[PDB]
Amino acid sequence: HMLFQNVSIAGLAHIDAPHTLTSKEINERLQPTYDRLGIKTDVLGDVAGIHARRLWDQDVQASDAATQAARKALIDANIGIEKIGLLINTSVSRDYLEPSTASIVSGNLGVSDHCMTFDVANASLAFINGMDIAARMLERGEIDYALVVDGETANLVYEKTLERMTSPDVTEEEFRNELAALTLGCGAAAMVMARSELVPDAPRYKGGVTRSATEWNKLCRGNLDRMVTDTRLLLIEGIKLAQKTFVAAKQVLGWAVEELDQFVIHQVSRPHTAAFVKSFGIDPAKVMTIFGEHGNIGPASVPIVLSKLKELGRLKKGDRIALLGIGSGLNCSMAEVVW
Amino acid sequence: LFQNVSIAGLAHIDAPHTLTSKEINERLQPTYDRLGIKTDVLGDVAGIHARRLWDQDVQASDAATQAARKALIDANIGIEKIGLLINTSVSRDYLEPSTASIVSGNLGVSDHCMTFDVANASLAFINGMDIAARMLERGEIDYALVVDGETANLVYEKTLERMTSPDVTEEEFRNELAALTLGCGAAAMVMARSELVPDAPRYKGGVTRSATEWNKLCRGNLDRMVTDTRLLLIEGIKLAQKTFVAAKQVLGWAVEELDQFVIHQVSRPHTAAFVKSFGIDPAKVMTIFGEHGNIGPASVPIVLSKLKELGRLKKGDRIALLGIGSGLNCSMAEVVW
Ligand SMILES: CCCCCCCCCCCCCC(=O)SCCNC(=O)CCNC(=O)[C@H](O)C(C)(C)COP(=O)(O)OP(=O)(O)OC[C@H]1O[C@@H](n2cnc3c(N)ncnc32)[C@H](O)[C@@H]1OP(=O)(O)O
Ligand SMILES: CCCCCCCCCCCCCC(=O)O
Repeated sequence: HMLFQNVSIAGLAHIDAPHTLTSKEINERLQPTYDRLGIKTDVLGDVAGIHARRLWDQDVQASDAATQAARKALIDANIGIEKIGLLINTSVSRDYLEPSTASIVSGNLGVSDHCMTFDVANASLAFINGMDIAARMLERGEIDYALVVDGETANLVYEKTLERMTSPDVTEEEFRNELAALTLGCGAAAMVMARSELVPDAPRYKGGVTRSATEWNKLCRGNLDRMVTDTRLLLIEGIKLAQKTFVAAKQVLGWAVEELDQFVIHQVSRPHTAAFVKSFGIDPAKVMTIFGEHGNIGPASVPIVLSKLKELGRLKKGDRIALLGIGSGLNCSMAEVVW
Repeated sequence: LFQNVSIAGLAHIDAPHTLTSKEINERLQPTYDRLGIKTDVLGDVAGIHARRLWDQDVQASDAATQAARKALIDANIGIEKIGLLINTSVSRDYLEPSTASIVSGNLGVSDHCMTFDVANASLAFINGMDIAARMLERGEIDYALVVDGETANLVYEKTLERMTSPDVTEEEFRNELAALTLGCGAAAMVMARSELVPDAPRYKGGVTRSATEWNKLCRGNLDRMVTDTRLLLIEGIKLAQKTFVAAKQVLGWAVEELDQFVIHQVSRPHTAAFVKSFGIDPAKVMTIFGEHGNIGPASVPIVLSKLKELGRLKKGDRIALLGIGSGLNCSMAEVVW
């Protein structure tokens, strides 16, 4: 069913950004605005369910964060950069409109003049898009190894959003529109993929399915210093698209929820995740969450969670792992890894 | 090499307003005299006499959508046949969502349609073609759209502001001069499985080489681009030369056996230096930078579209696509008409 054959995960790593910014600290700054607007509940901690997120230093570029994750992934795969035939950067954050962030990461790492490099961008689903693009090359044997890399920077969005929200003249509409920006987090991930013949004991990536609802492309719009979001509609329409995607997953992947061992789900908030889980009858014990302390790390979130599961010893040979995400667009992808 | 991939349709959009270099020079003149500049670098050296700008508030997605509708017409298919849409432009108005999702919503793609952006300076359209080719070959989709709209209005407005500020120095001038060689435009291409379109040109793919140590040489956002023009020409030509040598082995290329060269459009001296390297007949190399400037990753398919519309290509004609982009990355591929 066009599922990938002989494509494996040779190496995986994540980077947690070092600086903790608490929702309590945020609420401190926003309190005069809350009081003016008559907001009496903690919409960050109690409603969204986010208690903290991580930020980098101000001088860290997306390419820097991605470079860090990539070096750690190369070590996990026990290979040198000279073996990499393809490097794709999947992040929402970017250094410049041009050149690609991939070219910057590739120069930092010292790839060879045979290495193919470029960025893919697609909100929170891009890492999975990157894995599929690499998989198609690896399956046909065009390359032996690929790197998929992703660094996210939320520093500037916090800095400018907080300034706008605490201005004496901010409107209730603008405040509500920008609030979800304060659920984002910094972080990075990278994966080394390989032809299975080279790594017979490595986990296998099978791919999976994708569905879209691009008529909803206005729901969440972001730039370096601003994100505007219709949270209510994003939930309702996101969930509808996921159910459609699940029907497809059952068809091509043969999925039955009680037969899956882990669900690695992109997270936009605690209620969004709860609605998702309840929708498909998923065992909550099978769903790791880092949103509470890391917020939403965009397209890095899924591979960060998978890396964290690996490091926690939660994954064992033969485990069936579902990668699931809804991304601004809207887009929804569901794929399988067999550990 | 790709065996079962074809180009079902192709289209370009020329932007409607002309900004001549003569007119730029009139604005720049007091800066020129204050700095003792006696040369017309744009006109006499770069050989860019004009470029096109959009009406105000045309966004990248708008330009790309215009081109896509035209390319669907050229392919004789409705949007419901498209299983994949990739946007490859440098211009974008948001980091999220993809500019592809916005174009896709404009066009009304189906809920089965996979969409996303590829970014790779001026090489991204060829990258997007190759990504679509692999999906077509593998049987995942029947038809793909690759789209690209570029918006240079802002970069011109802000760059001309800076170059006329009374403080401006000659080094600042030289550092931003390359931004005055850019232009607006758009292109889109429909790719398909060959069994569906037997008379259509075949896309064979090609080879890719990189020189990623040179990533600092040209850096740009919507309002500003800085460029080391001298080193970029020298290193860009080195990499183009290496990739062309590689193309000679794996594609079997010999210069006298290719009918058209479709080159990324950078400047007269860039172009001249490449074709002299390999003794390429300049008559086999269509150029539009003279009046359109550098339209980034859309430059190559805009040229290909213009050749198609000129209507003088014939079946069996071997067409070399020579793409390159700030990075540096280079890719060369073959279409057989
Ligand atoms: C970023 C997003 C924006 C929005 C989207 C946009 C579109 C899509 C995106 C596209 C993405 C874009 C991505 C990209 O990558 S675009 C980057 C590649 N493009 C360019 O570099 C632009 C064109 N550059 C050239 O054509 C050549 O380098 C020039 C013509 C400059 C020199 O060529 P050449 O080597 O043959 O000339 P020469 O050395 O013998 O000098 C002769 C004369 O010229 C004078 N001179 C030389 N250099 C400069 C200078 N820098 N400033 C001022 N003057 C200069 C010099 O003083 C001398 O004068 P005179 O003494 O004899 O008095
Ligand atoms: C294969 C193209 C041959 C033309 C020679 C161009 C010289 C290299 C300069 C490349 C500059 C980057 C171009 C871009 O991203 O717009």
